Amino acid sequence: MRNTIVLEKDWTFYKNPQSESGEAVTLPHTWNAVDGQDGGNDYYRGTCKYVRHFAKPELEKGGRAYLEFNGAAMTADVVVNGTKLFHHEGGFSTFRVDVTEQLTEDNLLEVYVDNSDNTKVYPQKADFTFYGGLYRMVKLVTVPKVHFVMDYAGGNGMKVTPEVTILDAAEKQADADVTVELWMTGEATDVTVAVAGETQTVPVENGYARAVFALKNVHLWDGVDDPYLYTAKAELPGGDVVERTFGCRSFKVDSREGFFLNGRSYPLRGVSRHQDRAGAGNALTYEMHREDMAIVRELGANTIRLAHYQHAQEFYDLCDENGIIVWAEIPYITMHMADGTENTLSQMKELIVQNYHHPSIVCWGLSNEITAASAVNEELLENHRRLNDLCHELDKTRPTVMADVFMLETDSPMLEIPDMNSYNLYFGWYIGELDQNDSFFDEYHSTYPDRVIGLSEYGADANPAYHSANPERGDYTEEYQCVYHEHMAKMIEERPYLWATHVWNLFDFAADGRDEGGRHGENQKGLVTMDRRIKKDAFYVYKAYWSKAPFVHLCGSRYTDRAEDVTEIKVYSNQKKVSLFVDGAEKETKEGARIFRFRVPITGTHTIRAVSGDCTDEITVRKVDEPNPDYIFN
Amino acid sequence: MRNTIVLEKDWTFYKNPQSESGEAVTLPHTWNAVDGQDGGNDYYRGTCKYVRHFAKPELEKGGRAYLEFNGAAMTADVVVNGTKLFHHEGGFSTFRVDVTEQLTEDNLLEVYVDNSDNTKVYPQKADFTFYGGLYRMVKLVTVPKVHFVMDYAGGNGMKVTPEVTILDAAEKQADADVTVELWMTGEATDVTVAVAGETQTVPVENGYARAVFALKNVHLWDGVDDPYLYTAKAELPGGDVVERTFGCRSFKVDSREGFFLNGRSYPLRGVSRHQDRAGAGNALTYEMHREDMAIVRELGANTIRLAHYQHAQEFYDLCDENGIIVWAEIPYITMHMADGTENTLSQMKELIVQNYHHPSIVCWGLSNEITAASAVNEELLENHRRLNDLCHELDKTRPTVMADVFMLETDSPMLEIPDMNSYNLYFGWYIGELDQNDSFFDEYHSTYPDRVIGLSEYGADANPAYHSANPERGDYTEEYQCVYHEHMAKMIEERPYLWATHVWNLFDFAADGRDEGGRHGENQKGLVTMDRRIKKDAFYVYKAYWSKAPFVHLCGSRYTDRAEDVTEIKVYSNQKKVSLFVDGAEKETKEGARIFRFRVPITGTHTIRAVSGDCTDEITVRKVDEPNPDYIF
Ligand SMILES: Cc1cc2nc3c(=O)[nH]c(=O)nc-3n(C[C@H](O)[C@H](O)[C@H](O)COP(=O)(O)O)c2cc1C
Ligand SMILES: Cc1cc2nc3c(=O)[nH]c(=O)nc-3n(C[C@H](O)[C@H](O)[C@H](O)COP(=O)(O)O)c2cc1C
Ligand SMILES: [Ca+2]
Ligand SMILES: [Ca+2]
Repeated sequence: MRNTIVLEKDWTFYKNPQSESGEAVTLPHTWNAVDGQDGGNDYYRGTCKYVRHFAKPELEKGGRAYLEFNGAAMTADVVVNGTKLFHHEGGFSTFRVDVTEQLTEDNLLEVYVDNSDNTKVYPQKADFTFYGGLYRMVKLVTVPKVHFVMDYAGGNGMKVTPEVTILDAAEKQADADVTVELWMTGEATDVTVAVAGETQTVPVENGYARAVFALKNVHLWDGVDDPYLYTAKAELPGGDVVERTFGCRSFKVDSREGFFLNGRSYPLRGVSRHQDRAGAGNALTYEMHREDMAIVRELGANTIRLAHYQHAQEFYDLCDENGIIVWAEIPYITMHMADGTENTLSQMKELIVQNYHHPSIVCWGLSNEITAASAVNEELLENHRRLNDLCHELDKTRPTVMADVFMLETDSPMLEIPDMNSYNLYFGWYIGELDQNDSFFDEYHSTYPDRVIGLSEYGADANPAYHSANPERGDYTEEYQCVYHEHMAKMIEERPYLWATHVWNLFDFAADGRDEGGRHGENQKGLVTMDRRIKKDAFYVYKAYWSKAPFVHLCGSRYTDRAEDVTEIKVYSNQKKVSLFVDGAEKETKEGARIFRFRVPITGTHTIRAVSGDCTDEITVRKVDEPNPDYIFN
Repeated sequence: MRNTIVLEKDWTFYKNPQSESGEAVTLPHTWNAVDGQDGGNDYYRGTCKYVRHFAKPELEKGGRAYLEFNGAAMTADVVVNGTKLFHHEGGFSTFRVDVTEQLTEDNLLEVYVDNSDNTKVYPQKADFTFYGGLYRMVKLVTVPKVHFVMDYAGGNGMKVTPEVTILDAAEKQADADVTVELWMTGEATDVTVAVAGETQTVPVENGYARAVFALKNVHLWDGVDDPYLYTAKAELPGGDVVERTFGCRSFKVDSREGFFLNGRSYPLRGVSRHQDRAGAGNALTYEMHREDMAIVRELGANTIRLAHYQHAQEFYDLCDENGIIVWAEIPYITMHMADGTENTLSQMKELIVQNYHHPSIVCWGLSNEITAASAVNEELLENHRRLNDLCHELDKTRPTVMADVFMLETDSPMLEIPDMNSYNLYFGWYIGELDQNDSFFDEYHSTYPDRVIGLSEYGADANPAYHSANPERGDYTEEYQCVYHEHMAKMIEERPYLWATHVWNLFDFAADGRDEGGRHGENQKGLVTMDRRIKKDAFYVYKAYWSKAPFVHLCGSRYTDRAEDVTEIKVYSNQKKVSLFVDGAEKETKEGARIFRFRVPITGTHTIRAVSGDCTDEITVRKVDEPNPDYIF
């Protein structure tokens, strides 16, 4: 009886809302896919208008019709048949609009979508393009007269809470009390709730129902090796149905020993991901989400920081289904603005209500680098206490965290507010030397041994066009990014008290204000390029640390022209032995772990082949008289 | 300094050793690839001759040259430059021949290979074709004067033993003492051993050396999710080098609770596999081994019973590398013969010596269905006790087992000999009803609760060309094989005390005496056809039980013409919900587990689409007036 149709086709988009003619578009859509990815700090920001018609949907007697917007960046006004019905501030979360009373036979839908600079809607100051438009789907949902609530913060009127007790960690034996709370409109009598083959019927009172299932020997959601998911289903006499997937897992974060999953140590070692891509902008299809996740899996990252905003349900689903552990946050970022305080609380409420069921999520992020351009005063601290309190009020099952900028003094009162802290560190890239990452954490953990500390950002830019036999910080070479991550990976491996670490970033991403490292409009800290077509050499150092799929990878497949008489051939591998062949003749076999380095005298054009068991790779190395200038940013 | 050359090309095969002209072949080779797969109980058995030349290889002063045979089925006689040098009985194990003193610049190699019927070399009575020939590679190996022994039972002079102590099962924390024992000739004074990035020099005394490595926090070999492997490497003065991969794992078998790995319950649920394939015979390439394992992995089986003989080193390696737990055995099968007793002990020694290092292997099988055609008497008992004692003498780290024919009474003295037992049961196919599987094991386990019991064979024949809406034991339909395996799967799930279960068989396989189920020369109990091209529908019942890779499978993709007005549509899947679409129209969503059954009215030609999440499958069904007679045996 609950029916959904996608309002995907037959839109007309008006860049100038006042123009007589527009352009045909299909959702998802953004108007900044080109001008937000090419540099110049000039992508178009303002109010634009989407228009489309839709026919009156079939409705039960006293049924309702809702428009569902899953992503309208950043501020949306919904006008139906010339009446304005909704105003939404928050470009990353679902909202819905009851349009029943305005329905005629043919309905005019005008959506004004705004991504302008203002002081009321985060984000406003950040290192990523603020793509405007209807970049996620718009839907028309019809419900019976008695229905699960549709207007509360983009939720679905269901709140499922699995509380897990580990009985035998090694056997994965656990019990679970699963609470299903529901909220309903209309004069309902009772509701039926189905969980794990059991069924209960409970009374509705004041639009609210509750059911607890005491499950024994539940099948744990246990990370990448067994991401088992359950389904909770609630159904009303009149026929309305809602459901959430959920997973059963316990976890804790020990300030000294790190993250624990289901009674066992489970160090979180992964990356971050922005929700855009070359060409498409943030108008991502499902296949694009899946491809991003398939690259996560090949990499073997077991956690993703989904900065800096609520991501698509499809991607959180993918994390659920793949056993990936997620850090989720709101775009409370860089510069505090007093007029945005309510927007921070509104986006946090929608984030938690709409994502509370995802077992992949283990923490709520309050803000990112918020003291990069804010004085630490009572106003700032208050905004953070209110967000912290809201997280704890809505969700007893996850801690709060925030990502701190490296200038924030470690004794600031800011750090005492959330349950955990992670620092964004760029020592050895933006500032100082690589060693300062190690010392920063040794000193924090020595001063504050009872605090949980992590590494929420770290990286260095690499343009796969640039190379050097003597990489150094700032040459933007593929080789220095390897040097940087080789050091960070060892530094992290030495420090099991880091609760989670996240490479910034898995992918290059659009930042229209950047014009650095030979590519206009892109942050090049990705381990993979923005079009997902090139995995940079530094991707494979992490694959060597993380992946269990045997591989060998020769670095320098783009460092072909080499002026030096003896060159380093570097192989990344999760095997323990590698054999190098030069022009078909075996030159040397080394044992080791992860990183294998060979000295090769070169005199002409050579075919270099690396072998370990059944795994092989091959590159060309070509001696030249003078360094190739195309490899040089200078 | 140790060098190996493959003698693969430029052979001449003489099916009649007395005939002046023959057939140029390349190894691997068998002369039975065609006539052992087509029925008639008539493939050629006898002695055949392989001839090749090879150049004298480069040898250090006092170095040695060995011909290495990895598989000569079944009896080989090796003659170099007219001198008879070696006689080997056993078609499934490596042996080596010192040819040093007969070398000249251009060397003649003649190998007589015999797969004849006799009372000396097992196997002689079994349900599989006894392919003859050099069906695995022949190599020329040269070593320095001081070298690890080459002539001890096809081993390489290294015996590596990890003793694992589990410190914390949930954390996978464990220590292991790794003992490396070495045998060598040439009177070197010491040897250097490398294990896990450590090295150690120990003395050589009377051709033997021993080094112990006390590893802490080893990376456990932990089954399919993490088959981590180490290397033991030894190096002599003068340059000779041998090595063995090994894994660190502890395991135990509980008669009530089943198999345990690295401190946790790890029920062994899987398949068997014969080392042959359509067209190639048993002359398999490396890629054929890899494809077989790729199919094991898709299926999700975590154990393989490698019946009925020693398999290729490459395939044992694949099991090591993929975390597959293995049952290994010798072809002491069906019919005891007094003059084959020494051959059972020779093959078992070679099996253990050559495969002791494989962490995948967890038990040694003494015999299969040996009482199918043997009286249980003191002589039969003694042969088994001697095999049992040899396993225990050579290997303190693995239990023995045997596969019992279903006629063998459960109080027989035979059952008291091995450490564990498994029965080959075909209730519901060969005899009796499906329920008798359940009660056979109930009654055994109730009577002997302290004994380890398992299921070493079970299955039903299925010809993918045959189909029926009302399958019956004996119609050979793809659909009855699913009915059979649906029952067996549920029976097995109810009985955690079954230490291991093994579907007979992963693949159809050649049995030249069989003329059954519309295919001559093949046993059709495979879950996959013999050419590896068609996975029968019962394959996907197990994949729904075992695989974690999401999938949806429609049965009946070969059951296309159906006479019924409302036909049954069965989907196998490891998902929780399956939606069926007919001609594009969504028609029904069912929740459930493993097996999803739909009822679909059919009037003409329809397209049936099954969906769950991103997983899709599709078949075509055509309503007909009369049953297609091709679907009927
Ligand atoms: C996932 C989730 C969904 C929720 N859905 C509803 C809902 O539909 N209706 C409701 O009244 N409360 C819902 N709640 C709970 C309220 O947010 C909670 O009681 C809160 O403290 C009420 O605050 P408010 O009434 O000011 O919005 C939900 C909570 C969670 C975690
Ligand atoms: C894997 C493995 C390899 C062995 N290799 C040799 C060897 O090369 N030389 C040797 O004298 N014994 C070797 N042994 C010797 C064992 O002591 C021997 O097989 C058994 O105890 C007695 O052997 P025997 O009766 O043939 O002397 C090996 C044992 C194993 C398990
Ligand atoms: Ca621009
Ligand atoms: Ca034949």
